[PDB]
Amino acid sequence: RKQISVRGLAGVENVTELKKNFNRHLHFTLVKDRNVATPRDYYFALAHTVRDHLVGRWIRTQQHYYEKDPKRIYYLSLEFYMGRTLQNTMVNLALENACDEATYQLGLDMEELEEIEEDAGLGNGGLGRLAACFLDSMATLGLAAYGYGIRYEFGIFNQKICGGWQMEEADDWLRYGNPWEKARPEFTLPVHFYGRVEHTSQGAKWVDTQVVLAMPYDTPVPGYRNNVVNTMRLWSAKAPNDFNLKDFNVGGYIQAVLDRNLAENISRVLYPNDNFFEGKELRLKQEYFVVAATLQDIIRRFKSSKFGCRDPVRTNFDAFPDKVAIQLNDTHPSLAIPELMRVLVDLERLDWDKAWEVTVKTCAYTNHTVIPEALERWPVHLLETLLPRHLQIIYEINQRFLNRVAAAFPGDVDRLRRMSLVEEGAVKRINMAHLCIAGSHAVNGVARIHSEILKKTIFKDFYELEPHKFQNKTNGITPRRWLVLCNPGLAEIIAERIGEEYISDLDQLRKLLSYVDDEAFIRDVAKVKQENKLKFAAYLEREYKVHINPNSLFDVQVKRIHEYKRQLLNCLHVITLYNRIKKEPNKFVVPRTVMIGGKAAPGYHMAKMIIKLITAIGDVVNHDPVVGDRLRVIFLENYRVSLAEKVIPAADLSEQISTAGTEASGTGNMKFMLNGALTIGTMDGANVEMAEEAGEENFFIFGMRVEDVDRLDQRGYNAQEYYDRIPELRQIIEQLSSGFFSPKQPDLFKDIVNMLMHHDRFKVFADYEEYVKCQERVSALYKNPREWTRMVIRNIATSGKFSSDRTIAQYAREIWGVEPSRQRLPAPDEKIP
Amino acid sequence: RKQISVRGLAGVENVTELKKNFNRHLHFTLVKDRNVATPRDYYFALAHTVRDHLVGRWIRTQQHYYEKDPKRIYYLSLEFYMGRTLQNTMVNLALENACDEATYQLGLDMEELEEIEEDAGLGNGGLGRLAACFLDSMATLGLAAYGYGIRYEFGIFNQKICGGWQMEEADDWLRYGNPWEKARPEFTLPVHFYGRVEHTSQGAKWVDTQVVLAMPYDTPVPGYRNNVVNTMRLWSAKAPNDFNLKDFNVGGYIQAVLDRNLAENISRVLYPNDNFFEGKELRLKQEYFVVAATLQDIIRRFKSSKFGCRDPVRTNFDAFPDKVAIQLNDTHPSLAIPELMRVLVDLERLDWDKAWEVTVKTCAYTNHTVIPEALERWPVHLLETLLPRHLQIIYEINQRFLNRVAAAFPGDVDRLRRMSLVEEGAVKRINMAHLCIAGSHAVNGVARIHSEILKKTIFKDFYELEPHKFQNKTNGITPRRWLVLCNPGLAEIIAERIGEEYISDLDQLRKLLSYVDDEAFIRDVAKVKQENKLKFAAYLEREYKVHINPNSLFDVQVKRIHEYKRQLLNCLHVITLYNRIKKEPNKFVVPRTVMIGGKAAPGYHMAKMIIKLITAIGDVVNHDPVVGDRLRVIFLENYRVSLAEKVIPAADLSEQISTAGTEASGTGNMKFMLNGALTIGTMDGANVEMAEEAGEENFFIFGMRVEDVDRLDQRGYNAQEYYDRIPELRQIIEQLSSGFFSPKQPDLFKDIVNMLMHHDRFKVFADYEEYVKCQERVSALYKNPREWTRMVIRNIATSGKFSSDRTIAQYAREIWGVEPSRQRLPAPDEKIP
Ligand SMILES: O=P(O)(O)O[C@H]1O[C@H](CO)[C@@H](O)[C@H](O)[C@H]1F
Ligand SMILES: O=P(O)(O)O[C@H]1O[C@H](CO)[C@@H](O)[C@H](O)[C@H]1F
Ligand SMILES: O=P(O)(O)O[C@H]1O[C@H](CO)[C@@H](O)[C@H](O)[C@H]1F
Ligand SMILES: O=P(O)(O)O[C@H]1O[C@H](CO)[C@@H](O)[C@H](O)[C@H]1F
Ligand SMILES: *Cc1c(COP(=O)(O)O)cnc(C)c1O
Ligand SMILES: *Cc1c(COP(=O)(O)O)cnc(C)c1O
Repeated sequence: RKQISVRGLAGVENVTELKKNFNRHLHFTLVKDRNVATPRDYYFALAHTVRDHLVGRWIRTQQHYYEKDPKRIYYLSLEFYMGRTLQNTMVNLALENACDEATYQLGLDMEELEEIEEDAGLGNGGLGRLAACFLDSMATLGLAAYGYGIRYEFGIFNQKICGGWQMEEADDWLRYGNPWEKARPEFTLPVHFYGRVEHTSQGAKWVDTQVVLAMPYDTPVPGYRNNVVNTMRLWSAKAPNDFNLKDFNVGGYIQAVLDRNLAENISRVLYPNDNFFEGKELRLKQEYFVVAATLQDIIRRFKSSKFGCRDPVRTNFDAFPDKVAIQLNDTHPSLAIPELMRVLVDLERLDWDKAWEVTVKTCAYTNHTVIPEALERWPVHLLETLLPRHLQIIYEINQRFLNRVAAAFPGDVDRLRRMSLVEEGAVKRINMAHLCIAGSHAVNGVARIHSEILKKTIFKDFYELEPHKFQNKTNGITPRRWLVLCNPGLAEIIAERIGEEYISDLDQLRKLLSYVDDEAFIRDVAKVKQENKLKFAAYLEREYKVHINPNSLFDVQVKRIHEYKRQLLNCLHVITLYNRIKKEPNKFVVPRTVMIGGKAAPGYHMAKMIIKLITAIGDVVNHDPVVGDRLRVIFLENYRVSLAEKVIPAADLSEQISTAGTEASGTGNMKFMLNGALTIGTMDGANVEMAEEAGEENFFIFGMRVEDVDRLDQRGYNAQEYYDRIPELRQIIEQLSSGFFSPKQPDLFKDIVNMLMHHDRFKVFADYEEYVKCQERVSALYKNPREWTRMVIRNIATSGKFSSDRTIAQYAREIWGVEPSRQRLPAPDEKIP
Repeated sequence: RKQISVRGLAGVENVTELKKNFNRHLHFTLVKDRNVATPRDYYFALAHTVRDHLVGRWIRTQQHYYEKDPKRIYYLSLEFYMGRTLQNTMVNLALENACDEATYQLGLDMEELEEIEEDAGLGNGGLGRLAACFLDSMATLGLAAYGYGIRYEFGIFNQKICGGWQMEEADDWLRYGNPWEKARPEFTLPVHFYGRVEHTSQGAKWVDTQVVLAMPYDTPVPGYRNNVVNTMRLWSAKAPNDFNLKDFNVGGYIQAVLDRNLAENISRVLYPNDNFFEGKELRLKQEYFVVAATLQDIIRRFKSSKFGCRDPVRTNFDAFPDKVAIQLNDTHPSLAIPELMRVLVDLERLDWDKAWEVTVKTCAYTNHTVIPEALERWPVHLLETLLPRHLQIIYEINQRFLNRVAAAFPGDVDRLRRMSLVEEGAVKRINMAHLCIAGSHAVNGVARIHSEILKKTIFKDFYELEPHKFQNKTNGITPRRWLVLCNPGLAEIIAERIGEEYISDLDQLRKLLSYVDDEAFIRDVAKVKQENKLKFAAYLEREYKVHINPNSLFDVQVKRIHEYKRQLLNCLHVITLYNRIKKEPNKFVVPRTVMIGGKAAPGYHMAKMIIKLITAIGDVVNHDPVVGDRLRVIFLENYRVSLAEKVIPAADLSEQISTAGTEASGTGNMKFMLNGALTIGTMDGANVEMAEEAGEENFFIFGMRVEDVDRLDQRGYNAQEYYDRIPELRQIIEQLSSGFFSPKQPDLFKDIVNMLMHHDRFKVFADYEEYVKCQERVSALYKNPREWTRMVIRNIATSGKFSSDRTIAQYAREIWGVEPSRQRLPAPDEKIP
């Protein structure tokens, strides 16, 4: 509708400078002219003009670290969920408004162009977005840090609903090019697979391996206004030229060339699984490929440091942990550990015992879940085929580890079979989480209950052996994408009262408590939320047609579709609402638009069945005339980072409904608290610290706490007891069973009825009473608007703890051994030396 | 050593302008700085700075044709052998010297950087290089012409000799990027495969096809100093997103994504075959893919022309031949013909008879060979699986064609089975050359004997039916790469006497005859050749170590290794030389370095065996002490366009030794005549017109003429008769048979002895006597240096006929119906309208 905001300055020389460079790239880069360029060409000409302001800083940030030679952080992760990069690069560079002006002054709309950029979807959900929020905070806090991963050609599938069913399609995100990466084929590295170990004379050598080459592509990562631009280096697999061709004595020339994309398949696609584990060979190859190439880049930069000069010299790998820290994001890069040992013992010739002290002191592991099927336990026959030397290192690590255990707990022979990194069973497997705790100096959970559960349940044997290792670092979100850029309106009215230093010191939001009774602030906070609701209701109407009423409670659950996340308990509530107004049509109920969005992993039949229940409820509710506009259900197609930047500011109610003790943290819950939505949720993961921060009175907690879940499981969850005692619940089960929601095919949901009734791992019926109760308490508050906005002002003013600048300042300090900083690096300026 | 030349002007503002843009791209494009850039970064910064001068001209040449709307030429070819693009773009743009200066003034050497560029090897030999010389001449003659083909990821294999054997390896030419193409993914098109024909109500429809998408990449093609920059558009195969993913009911998500490079395999690799024919499905798919996508681009530009406005209107495809001409380079794009019919009949709804008159008037075919196994005769079961509608069009074309034949030659029933486009036999096949003659309005050979042979032998039935169709257009070479850029020294001393207008009017070289007796010109011509010999002898010593004597006759044969090209007859001569000085060690013989280079198709066992004989002769000769430096044999590794630009200026003797009547033209023979080498050759292909142009006295013709070859075949070639009568020949056969040239393994060459003796298709022994005779006559002339240079001045001064500007001005005028031009298009300048 309008804006000016403090998206920086649009200064005279700079709007002019930009327009010129925009017209340059349209001509020289795009080789398009004004009468034939489309909005996409206009998008790339701006994308190149904005990366031009970034390269000078990138060049000097990288030479600056070469000169001062910090300890460098390597965040290894198999997922990095970046989303779009234009607006965020403008935010961090102070260019939002000058490019806005310049674009207006050239006849275009920035927002049109910004919507043309495709999302880099290299992540599934939470862990991958966490990696992306960390890179932002590591650059903003001036750390010499590098994100490393795989440059996947096809990120997470684009979801389409066809006839209410998920239909998945390839995310060919590079179809049109990527203006942000810089291929660096001169730095390609080999990564070896298969092979043998020959033991001769002095050590093992891994021989007759097949070679795949790792080609890197660097994406710049600019901090918020401090002239630090760090590097995300993503590897692409490339077939060699000789082996992937010469080995001869007939087998087709053309075939040998066509078979190269077989080795180049290691980076073809992101594995699409939220909280599960696929024991597939392609996957372990992707995991070894990023570990292998990354560790060669690490050692390379260490060998220069300044030791490649002196410092001491006589290759004292002794200082390797005082120059490198590698952060294992989950067990996906756990081969960082036998691979660092392999180079150090086999190739570099240190003794096992020096090389183990160097490995544990440089590695650290972040654990992201408790659910047992997410755990990676790779079968031994896979590792001995593919990586025979690393299996051999893992059996000697295992050996020496359990000799410490038995020395520490003598006679405790079941502990020994429980701590082992080798799981006997039909299929003997390697427990990768165990590897990680054994060869890392610090282990951490992503929220205070999650970290307490690890010590108390899942890794108690390991805590008793090395208590000092276990740590907690509650997750965070970046105030730059998740507030300044998806919600410029809410950021200006905060910046009007308290200024802008909160964008890199989010704890300042607390100074907003003073305005909880300021009627100018209550109306502005309330005007921003209604604005966002109108802009999203229009988006809905435009891009997807649907039309919803902007004057309802916008009830939204957006996250991957998993049973533990409980989209089914939300469904049970909307069917209740439906039925309470079918019995009393003429009772006023507060009207709500309830929006559920998220992706189902492709062969997870329950998740795909839950998307078909949600679109089935919307087919009834959205077409009943007695309901009118009072209730609508909307399934939010193709949830991804850029859609989250649209919906979360338009949210009034955030659904954070997991069975207590299953969500390790969640970070979507945080994004929704900085953007003026209220939380209804169980005491799970970080919802606990969030309510502790806003006060439980300012939060709508319901349900079973974890204690209660353990009592229910000692007792035995019988779901028939909830059916027998709750008539509103009896009735829903029977409407699902008789085809009410699937007329033409009545039995269609009996998979879901049989499950809820007989195999509910996540106790949906047990939290049902307390949850429709709690849901009556939020509707009661919504219809007294000024007391809703005051509860909202108490949530927003208490979001500070949940910034990734705090989480990363705590990894920096208590795990990596670096001090953060905000002192801006010298101004971008010229000087070619 | 030195140069200045007239490689254009290095003017004050321009050397400055260039240095600046070089430093810009190193920083902003390369994101490298001065202390860390390698010669490759320096190469790309210049490559981008030179394409910046090209885009303004390209943009305005393409909008200029949209405004005047010429008849446009489409040169469809499956091969385009471009070589490197930097120096040639500098030549044609007048930038050679300013960039030379600027680079010197920035501390680098241009020649170092220019050697870093990888050759675009999208061709096998002659036909592919012809396409590349034509594009240059079509732009220089200001024609609105477009080269169309496949953007192959892997061009022709890089050859390596290991132990004297060819070893082939992938040409991953895009490893480092290509600064010259511009991807245009917004213009992707579908190309359909497989399917069915349903006949309903009004016509056939091709239904249930699989879809592959064609992504184009445009390379600019600048004419020699006329501000026309035309377009080579090369298609890349891309899998669709929905079909290459959705078709469901289980078959793996990850698999569906990995299987996309199966459809993207259509442009993965160039088929590596010189003069043979592979009936492989991948190949017909590449042939349909370029026809399909090209014809959609053709029709698109025709539908705008100005008819998409009016001109008349009521879609009078009537004017389609007065606006389009498509040139079939060989039968590889022959499906241009049932595909143009298919769109016009099926999709566009014209009657068969209007659509056939429009097809023949727009298509024309260039025939490139006579050897029967080069002929494409695709088996019917392939075409009915893959392209069922086009087979159906080819059977109705066939039908109506033979009804004309039978009407014209009534009762002549064997003519009917000979002209048929459908070859009955065990495997019924379609004769694609026949398709081409039936649906083209003009057919041509590539040299006056080759064109006479078509009328007289291979297509006599077709000439008697439509005599008016057959034409000749002798091949040419471009004076810009093949003289101005590989031989700047020879071009300045010509330009010193006669000026520079000869570079686009090569017939002016005749004014050099006046200097055949000018002792200043004889010494300069002779100094340039000795310079080139020293620069190549150093190259040899550097890049490949070898060391040859620059004071010998440099005897060179460079071309693909085929039996008809007769590398074996040259080998028989060098073994003779060897043996004549083994019998008389102390006779002075004129010393020669004989260099044979060329690639063997991978499973052509004779060609691979001929490369092993040549490296085997060099192992003896090059290590005999009695020979001294008097004779050396050098196998020239990885012959390709950029190596041809090195060797051909260093050549004294050109070997053009094919059995008369087998080489259709040859164009290497021409390149060698403009660069001061003398030809020893048979009366074959264009060697006939070349000797007719220089006078037979100035040429060293030997051997059997085609008449004589027919008499020998009527009689019966018995090779034992030549063995019995020629002792020097008896002796070589026995040295090959007894392991003289393969000691450790004696029988190693008996494949080649058995062949020469019993299965010689190309009569090597019959031309042996006359050829060692003729070879004694060139050594006699070499040792009287001033009379060699005068014969050389008479060859160089008579090269004019062999320019592709003359060949293309004759296609323009007598086949396409366009007038050439040299009037430079307006100066590059700015103006964004
Ligand atoms: O991989 P390293 O060497 O750390 O970093 C690489 O990329 C940076 C960023 O442009 C260059 O400054 C550096 O010289 C290059 F080698
Ligand atoms: O990546 P997904 O599985 O969505 O998310 C996982 O990791 C994130 C980030 O630590 C946690 O918040 C979440 O509790 C867990 F389930
Ligand atoms: O394929 P056509 O349209 O002929 O040509 C295409 O590329 C040229 C060269 O930049 C543009 O001027 C033109 O507008 C575009 F559409
Ligand atoms: O492409 P290759 O097979 O080398 O060459 C073929 O076509 C060229 C170009 O017309 C002819 O000169 C040659 O005689 C023929 F054999
Ligand atoms: C933040 C984010 C997530 C995480 O959501 P949770 O509710 O914590 O599971 C998932 N997907 C996207 C697109 C995100 O923005
Ligand atoms: C000119 C050229 C050819 C053609 O040589 P011929 O002797 O005509 O067969 C083949 N390869 C390259 C690299 C060329 O330059």
